[PDB]
Amino acid sequence: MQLSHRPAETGDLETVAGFPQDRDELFYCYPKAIWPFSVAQLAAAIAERRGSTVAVHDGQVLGFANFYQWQHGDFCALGNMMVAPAARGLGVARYLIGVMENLAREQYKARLMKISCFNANAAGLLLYTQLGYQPRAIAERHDPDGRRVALIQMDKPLE
Ligand SMILES: CC(=O)OCC1=C(C(=O)O)N2C(=O)[C@@H](N)[C@H]2SC1
Repeated sequence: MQLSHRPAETGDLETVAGFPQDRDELFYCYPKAIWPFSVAQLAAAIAERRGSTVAVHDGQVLGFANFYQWQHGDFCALGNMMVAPAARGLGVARYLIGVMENLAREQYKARLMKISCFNANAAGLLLYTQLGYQPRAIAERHDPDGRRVALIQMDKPLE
């Protein structure tokens, strides 16, 4: 796994928009989106967010993330964490999160990174835990079927 990163480009949209494999996955990484995902929805997120970044290995875009909140000197909140299905479990998210932590520190002088994870996303909860994030609160949300879900709000200090 020889990973690199760069800002997301328009030519990456179709690939990245293909990452969420079902309604549940889309909900976990972009709860405001509507299934099916599309390049227009991805581009709209990019435009209203900051720091949209891809991870690349062996000439393939395998991961994407951005910030949905950014507060200089304070914190950033990581969003839209998406990984290519073939590349899941291989360290892409772990890699990209480290890149995004550096970017929060360097660009925003953030002291903290926030990550919110829906309860059903065990893989996410476990990975963020491995990376040092701690749970702080649980908020009530609703899924696309109007069912109640628990949004676990986590954070991690950045020096
Ligand atoms: C790390 C990730 O993929 O988080 C996905 C997410 C987003 C996201 O759209 O990026 N959020 C918001 O927007 C907030 N409601 C939180 S709810 C969780």
